[PDB]
Amino acid sequence: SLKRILIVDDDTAILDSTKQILEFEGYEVEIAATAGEGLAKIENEFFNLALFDIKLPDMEGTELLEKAHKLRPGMKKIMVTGYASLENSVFSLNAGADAYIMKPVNPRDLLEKIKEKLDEQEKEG
Amino acid sequence: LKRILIVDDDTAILDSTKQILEFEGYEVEIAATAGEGLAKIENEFFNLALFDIKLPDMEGTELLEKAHKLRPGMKKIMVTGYASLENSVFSLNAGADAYIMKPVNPRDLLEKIKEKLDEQEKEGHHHHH
Ligand code: NA
Ligand code: NA
Ligand code: NA
Ligand code: NA
Repeated sequence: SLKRILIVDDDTAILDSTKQILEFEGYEVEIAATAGEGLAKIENEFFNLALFDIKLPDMEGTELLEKAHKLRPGMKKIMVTGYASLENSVFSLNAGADAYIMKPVNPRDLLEKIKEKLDEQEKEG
Repeated sequence: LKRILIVDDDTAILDSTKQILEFEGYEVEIAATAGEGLAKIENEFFNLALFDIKLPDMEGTELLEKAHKLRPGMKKIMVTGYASLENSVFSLNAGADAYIMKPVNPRDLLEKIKEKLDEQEKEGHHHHH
């Protein structure tokens, strides 16, 4: 029933605030503070959509994306980063990201982008 | 056969890339401006299009947006010598399927095209069943 979203960011403050916003909107949410943790969850649990930070402690969020997209091509993936670059944006595009947002992002904009991608997912089947 | 449109005002790039793609068995059409590109997209079927960004009549990112409205199912790969954070982020958000910085390695281009066309086939299967 409920749409399920994974948030991956080593900033636990961002995890907390983002989870609260998403849960209040009515989503079921899981959080992860490292790329390895995110990947383990993606392997074992279903998600409609994931939000990925890029500058993660244990590996670049772009590597996380690449693996996640191989595992779950149908899942939507939005990069959300305060470390945007030409290199990591081009990589994110090639690796399967569906959207790319630069921090700080406000709650309304984040929810609107998520809804848009979840709608597109439904129309795709 | 799979059909590809190449849009770039650099006619030497058009010609060389057409040659390479035809050798691989693709049917290819070419366009030297965004307008010509959009006119062809409106009037004939393509599986996939390659878009330059610095075109003379409009930016390749605008072309991408318009092309996506005309043919959302068509795959789109940006191929540019003028990559920037701004236009790569825009292309990602606007629905581009891949993005290649010149100078282009044909093996890389051919691999990305094949990957995107395989994905298109899987997508079509899903839409259908
Ligand atoms: Na980080
Ligand atoms: Na997808
Ligand atoms: Na994409
Ligand atoms: Na050009």
